[PDB]
Amino acid sequence: ILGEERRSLLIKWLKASDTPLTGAELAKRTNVSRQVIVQDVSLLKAKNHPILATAQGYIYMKEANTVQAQRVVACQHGPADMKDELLTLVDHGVLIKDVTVDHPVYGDITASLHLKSRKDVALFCKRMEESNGTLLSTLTKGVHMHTLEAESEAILDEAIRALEEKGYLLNSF
Ligand SMILES: [Zn+2]
Repeated sequence: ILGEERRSLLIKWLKASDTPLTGAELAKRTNVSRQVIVQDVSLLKAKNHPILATAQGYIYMKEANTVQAQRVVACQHGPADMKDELLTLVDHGVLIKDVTVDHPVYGDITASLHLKSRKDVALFCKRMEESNGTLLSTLTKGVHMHTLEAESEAILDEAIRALEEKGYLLNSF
């Protein structure tokens, strides 16, 4: 019952929140470890709760106030340009919803980044440099996809235009 009561609290907190809630925050609210929160959210996902784990924490998926434009963007940059590419997008008010790499073993690998702010980008680059961080490894030579979303198609156009200026787009060939 304690597990069921804890998971009931998680649902309530995720639905009330407008920002991602880290596993560490949820763990401290319920006096468990962050590994236990991983298991709780896994059980809730299997009961068809649209809960998403992002680089900044968990979100309960719900629809927005206004229709947000979306676009799939093919990108490619050097092994040390990732922070600059991500900062370029968030500075245009674009949500970096995910990244996808065409892996030769796993197939398409997609990570739900949900980067929105400069601090999101900085902390994500900080923690991934402090580990192996080879999702964008030597395998695809920098080639990767992004799902971007913004308030309008004109904002996406300008953000993508800024990527091309910096040479971060995959160019037709
Ligand atoms: Zn990228």
